[PDB]
Amino acid sequence: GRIYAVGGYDGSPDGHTHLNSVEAYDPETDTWSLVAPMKTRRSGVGVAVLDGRIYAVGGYDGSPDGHTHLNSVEAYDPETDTWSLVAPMKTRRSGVGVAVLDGRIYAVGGYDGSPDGHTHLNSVEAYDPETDTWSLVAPMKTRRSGVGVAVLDGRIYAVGGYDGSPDGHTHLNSVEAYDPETDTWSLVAPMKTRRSGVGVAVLDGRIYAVGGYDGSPDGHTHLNSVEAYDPETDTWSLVAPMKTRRSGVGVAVLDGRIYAVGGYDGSPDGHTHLNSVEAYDPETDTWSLVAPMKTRRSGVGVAVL
Repeated sequence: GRIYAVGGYDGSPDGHTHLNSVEAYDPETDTWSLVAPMKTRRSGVGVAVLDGRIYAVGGYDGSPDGHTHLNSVEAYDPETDTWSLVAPMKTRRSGVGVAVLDGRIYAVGGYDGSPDGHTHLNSVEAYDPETDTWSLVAPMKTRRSGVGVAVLDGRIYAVGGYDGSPDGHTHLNSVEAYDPETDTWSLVAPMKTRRSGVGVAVLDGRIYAVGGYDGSPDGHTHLNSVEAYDPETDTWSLVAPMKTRRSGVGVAVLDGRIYAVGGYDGSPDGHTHLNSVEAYDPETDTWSLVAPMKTRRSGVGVAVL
């Protein structure tokens, strides 16, 4: 019943660090509270909940010492308020999308290190907690980091993202769905807007794509816009926009609302790394700010436990 905000990058003047800290939001009281920190600093981290534990998967740490792209994974036990390392992924993945499907954690895309910079990934792996092992599954058609991942009706949707490889668009409006029965990805209808660093969540049978960055020629815009996908019609439609523009935003569903947590606002004026949090109600089609986090977090992972 709480939203956990995990890691991120606090680029604000007073923080200037990739984060190991964690905080939890209680909707009854409208408070954010301390949680035990992770062992590892991680921004661009994927987070999901499985069998009563939160998993923090991969991420990035720009500090010059040690690996900057992470394959490590840790699990939070709320009963002891402790984190423990579990098996690492086969691939280091920054800006990775993570979701839970049928008792497995899926890690989708991201970027790894290359001799010339970073390599954007189409590969996907899945974690079984019982054996503590990662296995490879089919890759996506498109390489995507900063990709939003959500599960609807037994399929994983990979929404938007950033493809830094040669050829093709860089900021993605495309969407592809993974069918576990056949271990294949298939394209579905693209979004109206290209969105790298997009947050997604599923509420009442629709996928919501929240915020992001449209770096395409007519854009160069940090987005407050939001769109929703209806799988019955295979169509995307705009809904009400957020109060604040946010890329690298964490999105979670709690108590019938979508929460947009943190992120990065590159528009003029106002803070750049965000501690603010807002909640969307589909019935009234409105967004409202709630209490802010104690720490500003771009590239934050969020999950509900």
